[PDB]
Amino acid sequence: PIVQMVHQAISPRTLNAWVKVVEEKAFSPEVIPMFSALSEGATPQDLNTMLNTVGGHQAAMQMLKETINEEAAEWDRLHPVHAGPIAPGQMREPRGSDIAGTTSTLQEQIGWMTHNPPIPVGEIYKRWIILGLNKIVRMYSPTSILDIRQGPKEPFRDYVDRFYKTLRAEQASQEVKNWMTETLLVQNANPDCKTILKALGPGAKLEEMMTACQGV
Amino acid sequence: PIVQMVHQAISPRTLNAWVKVVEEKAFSPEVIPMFSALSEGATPQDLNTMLNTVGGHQAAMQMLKETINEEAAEWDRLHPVHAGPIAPGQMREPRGSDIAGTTSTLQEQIGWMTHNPPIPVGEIYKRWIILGLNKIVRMYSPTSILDIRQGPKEPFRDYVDRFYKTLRAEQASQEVKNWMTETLLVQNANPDCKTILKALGPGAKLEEMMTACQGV
Amino acid sequence: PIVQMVHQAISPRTLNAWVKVVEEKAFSPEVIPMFSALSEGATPQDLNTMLNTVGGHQAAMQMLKETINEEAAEWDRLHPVHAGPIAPGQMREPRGSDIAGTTSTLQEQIGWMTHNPPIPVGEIYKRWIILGLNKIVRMYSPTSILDIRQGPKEPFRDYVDRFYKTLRAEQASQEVKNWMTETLLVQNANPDCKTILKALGPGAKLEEMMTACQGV
Amino acid sequence: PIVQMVHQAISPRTLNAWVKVVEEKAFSPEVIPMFSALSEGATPQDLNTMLNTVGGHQAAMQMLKETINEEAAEWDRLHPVHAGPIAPGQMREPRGSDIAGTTSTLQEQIGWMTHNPPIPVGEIYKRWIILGLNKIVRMYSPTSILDIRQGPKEPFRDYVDRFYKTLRAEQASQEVKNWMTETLLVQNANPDCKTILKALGPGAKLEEMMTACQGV
Amino acid sequence: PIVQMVHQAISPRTLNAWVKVVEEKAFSPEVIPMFSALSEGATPQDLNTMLNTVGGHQAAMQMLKETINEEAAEWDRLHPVHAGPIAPGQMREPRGSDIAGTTSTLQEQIGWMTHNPPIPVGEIYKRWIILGLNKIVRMYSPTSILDIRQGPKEPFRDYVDRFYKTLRAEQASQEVKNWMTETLLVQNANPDCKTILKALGPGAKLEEMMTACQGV
Amino acid sequence: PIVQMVHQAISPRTLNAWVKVVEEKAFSPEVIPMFSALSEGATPQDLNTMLNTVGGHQAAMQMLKETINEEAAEWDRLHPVHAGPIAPGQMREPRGSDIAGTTSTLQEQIGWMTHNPPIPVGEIYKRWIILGLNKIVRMYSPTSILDIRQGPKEPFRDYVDRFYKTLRAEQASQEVKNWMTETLLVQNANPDCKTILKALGPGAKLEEMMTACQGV
Ligand SMILES: [Cl-]
Ligand SMILES: [Cl-]
Ligand SMILES: [Cl-]
Ligand SMILES: [Cl-]
Ligand SMILES: [Cl-]
Ligand SMILES: [Cl-]
Ligand SMILES: [Cl-]
Ligand SMILES: [Cl-]
Ligand SMILES: [Cl-]
Ligand SMILES: [Cl-]
Ligand SMILES: [Cl-]
Ligand SMILES: [Cl-]
Repeated sequence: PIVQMVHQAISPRTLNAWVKVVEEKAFSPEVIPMFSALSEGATPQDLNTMLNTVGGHQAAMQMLKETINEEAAEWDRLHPVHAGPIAPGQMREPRGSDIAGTTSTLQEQIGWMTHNPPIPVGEIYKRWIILGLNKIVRMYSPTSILDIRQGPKEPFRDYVDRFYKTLRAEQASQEVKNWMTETLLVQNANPDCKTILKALGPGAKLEEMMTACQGV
Repeated sequence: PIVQMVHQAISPRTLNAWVKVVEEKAFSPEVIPMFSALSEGATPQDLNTMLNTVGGHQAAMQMLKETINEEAAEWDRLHPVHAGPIAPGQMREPRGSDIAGTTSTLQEQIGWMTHNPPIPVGEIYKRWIILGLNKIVRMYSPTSILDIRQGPKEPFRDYVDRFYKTLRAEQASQEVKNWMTETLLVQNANPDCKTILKALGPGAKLEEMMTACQGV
Repeated sequence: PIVQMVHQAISPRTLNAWVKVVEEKAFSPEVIPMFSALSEGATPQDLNTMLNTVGGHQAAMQMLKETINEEAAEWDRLHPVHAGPIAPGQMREPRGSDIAGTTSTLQEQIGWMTHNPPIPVGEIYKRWIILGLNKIVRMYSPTSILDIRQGPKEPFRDYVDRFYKTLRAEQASQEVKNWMTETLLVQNANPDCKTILKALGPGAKLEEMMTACQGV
Repeated sequence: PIVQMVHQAISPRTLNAWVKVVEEKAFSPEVIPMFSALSEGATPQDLNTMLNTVGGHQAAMQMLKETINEEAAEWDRLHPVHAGPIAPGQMREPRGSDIAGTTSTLQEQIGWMTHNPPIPVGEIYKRWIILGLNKIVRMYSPTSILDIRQGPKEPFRDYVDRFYKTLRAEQASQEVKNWMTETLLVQNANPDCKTILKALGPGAKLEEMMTACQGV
Repeated sequence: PIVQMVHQAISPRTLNAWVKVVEEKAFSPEVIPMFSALSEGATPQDLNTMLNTVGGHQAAMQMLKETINEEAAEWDRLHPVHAGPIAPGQMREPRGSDIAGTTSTLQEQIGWMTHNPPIPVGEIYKRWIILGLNKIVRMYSPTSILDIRQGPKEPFRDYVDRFYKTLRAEQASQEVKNWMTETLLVQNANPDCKTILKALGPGAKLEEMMTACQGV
Repeated sequence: PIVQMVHQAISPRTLNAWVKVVEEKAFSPEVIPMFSALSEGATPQDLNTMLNTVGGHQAAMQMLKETINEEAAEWDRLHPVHAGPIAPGQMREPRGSDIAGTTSTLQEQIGWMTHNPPIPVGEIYKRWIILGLNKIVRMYSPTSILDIRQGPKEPFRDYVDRFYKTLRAEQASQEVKNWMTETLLVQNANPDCKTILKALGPGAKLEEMMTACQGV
């Protein structure tokens, strides 16, 4: 990564942490914040290191390559590289493959990120990767938020855990996820607790709803 | 975080420590000082990293979003952002969502915290999070301090452990918690030790009370 | 803590070490040097972090609050805070609660410790905490040094281990602990080894005493 | 390694990580990105350290020496070292054995990497090693991509895992591996899922193919 | 400790390492180099930290206090502290208790070690501690080098292991330990190997002796 | 060690790593690169620390002292120390015992290594130690390369593993080890694979030989 702006190699324990996350949790949503966390300030090289060091799950990793290539091609469409000799004071325009690290050196990557104005290929490439990771997480979720229904004897606290766990993996904008909260959570509760929450106004927060069905 | 004031990414072992705390202890009161401890000097990004990396407990994490939004809206009410072009020497006013990190970049967050005078969005956001964590801890306590009663054969030392453990999770100002100490601890002791403490003046410290019921 | 004088947050592995010490050893005397060791250069905030992160043992932790308050009130008696506007070049006088960290910010704490002359609230507060920890260790010792008596078949080496272990937890000045060494150790040995040591002059060191009863 | 450009010794936990990788995973493809990751900025000495610290697998390690020697001899052919006294302001031309670290000191290696223009013997030698590691990985793969055939009841997700795992270890340019993707993956699927994918156009991505055979 | 000369607190993992050494190995000779290793550059405070954090083995730790006091009193005899006001440019003369850390502050200890000329109380105190540790190691050795005799079927390699293990814990100058090597090792070998070594000249090295009795 | 050139103490985890290597692997060849790796930039003091912290294996450690003394005496023969007062601008000539660390201080060792021109007692002493370690490794190998013979049903890959493992511990120059490769490996293969390799020209690499006997 790059700290403060002095270059540093990806640490052994960053690597080990990332490797273990995928080993332990496969593609559960929280893997992604962890990914971003362990790659704070990461170069494309550091980002590529993390992806290639994943053993197994190679159907997903292949999917991730495809998504990244789609984003790379789109970058090239909007940002066409121009023909000409790169003058002494400047550095060349990055293509999608330079951003994904496959066709650029670390020094070029260090150059782009540090030059003023900053051209943050690290944060750009990270978005393409995270974009592709969501496609995987969302695909690898077996259940839909529509299927989360409260069991007749399930403590509300546990039903809300399943709902917002499954919700976290859905492909939905904030407004669609907002709609699912205001509609389905109460809609799919079991009759006894469903009634209790209905008596609460139709704009009450989860705290009021959870404490309401705590005894029931 | 930010040390001394040079920016640094949240460390692998900070992350791992925070993850393990929630895995091991759920929402026991001590999780919160640990949270604050592991987030000393944390940016909103670092704070958001920690929250999103929590797997499970998503009913609480949803509650935490709601509390944070309440505090954010309140910030916007008192601090309305003004319309105008941000002059070269200055930086824009932060909204609640900039403080919660959802709508601000790391550089803006670094800018606000370091600019003089300091605008500590990190310490502000941390208070909103801790505010929301208390609501969770307090809700997730099964027992009330009123229900902690000394068993007939329970060593006082163990009864006081249960009392101040349960007390730690109560929603109460210092004065209310002071009242509970001076009233309930002795009130709810078992007859044999209850009598012994009554003979002590009614302003004696826990040391005098614990050593008093040590034999009994 | 503060190193060399640049501020630093309490480290994850300091925290983990302190947490584990209390988990593993409760309040055995050695916990206290460990405490001081892990808090070298600690601010009141860092000191408070360590105390609050202790789960369980809340009867003792409550006792520790009371001791700290006694020391704080005494500080206020000798050092009364004066009324007046704090001039630009100076910083305010710390109260007991500022030293205990409950009513002071980190920057004020950094200010006091670094300003010349140094006002070491960290080392002051640490003494109050250690004072309160001794009250706990000493209270939580089941046995008195007076009760350590050598068994008829106990190797002297093991009897001396029990004596100076139990001695370490006693409330006694160095002179009283010196008296206990010169009186009780030999006094409470078993007849066979007791005689052997009596033949040695009455000012011989533990090395001479231990090697004397090695065969017996 | 060399950071930012200040020399540093290979860390204990780098060493331990590399040792454990070979112990746990033998020569699975991901060992290689890990190798490159743990050797970021590595000198030939640091690279040699990692190779020699491998216990066992000495048939492969011998193969690795042979590959490195082939690359070294080729370096000497294109870059013949010239006879003459090395002038005060300059440093000598590196041979293949200087690049492989066997005949050069750390200071000469530090000199070459830091001198301007940079002569990156570390990154050169690393390529020879990685070249030799691929020969090993590829040789030590038992299966060919041609032999990966979907079982009649195997979930497509698992068949694609085996395909791209085995593909990762193949000796093939990107174009040959591209051909294998577009030809064999669908060709070697089982009849039921093979048909389903055939109905999709013949240019659809893995995401479309995997989601297509998810029910079947 | 003090690095390069900037002060640093004793690290958590130094502490943990030292604690574990005594837990695992009691007072086997190698504990002592470890002690010196973990205390490289240690202040008396850092040295005292390590000693006090030892739980158990308190008969030895008491012995260690006594040895340290003997060395301290001897220091005071040769270096008597003089009466007078310490001038502005100077610092006071250290007593034995200042060197042992019991009566000196860290700053005084930092002052003495860094002032020119250097007054290394750390390295002085460390010698007193190591002096006292040897008395313990040597006392706690059950066996004498005189009692190490080769068993009739013991491989020489194992007999030499026992000899130089037991030798390491003996109270003997280098010349006395040299005499024990040249005399007892061969003297106390078993008849078959004893004869074999006797045929070798009486000045042959352990390598020649060990390889000589390898078959027998 | 010394980094970049600023002095540093040997790290806890270096120590622990070295201790564990000897515990786990005794004197297998790879211990030696590990030794060199963990002692990169090591002073004689740091080198002595590592040797003395080895518990057990004291027959070998004694052998190591003897080898080091032989190399030390040889140093003294070629480099006789001269009589005279060491002038203010200079430092004394190191003897063998100063290089082995037994008769020199850390500062003298820091002085020699840093003074220009550099007098690298660390790298000199390390060679003496490594010299002595090879004598141990080679002695402690039970088998000779001559005795490694392929079993009738042993996969060639496993026979080559045993050959180059055992070869690694042999006392032989590169030319003698080259001869053993070109002669014995094929000579001592089993009849079926021995024939197969004979059909290959008599200058084919291990890759060609291993892939040749892969089916057989
Ligand atoms: Cl994210
Ligand atoms: Cl990629
Ligand atoms: Cl807090
Ligand atoms: Cl949030
Ligand atoms: Cl203490
Ligand atoms: Cl407190
Ligand atoms: Cl690679
Ligand atoms: Cl090599
Ligand atoms: Cl030593
Ligand atoms: Cl002491
Ligand atoms: Cl080596
Ligand atoms: Cl030595």
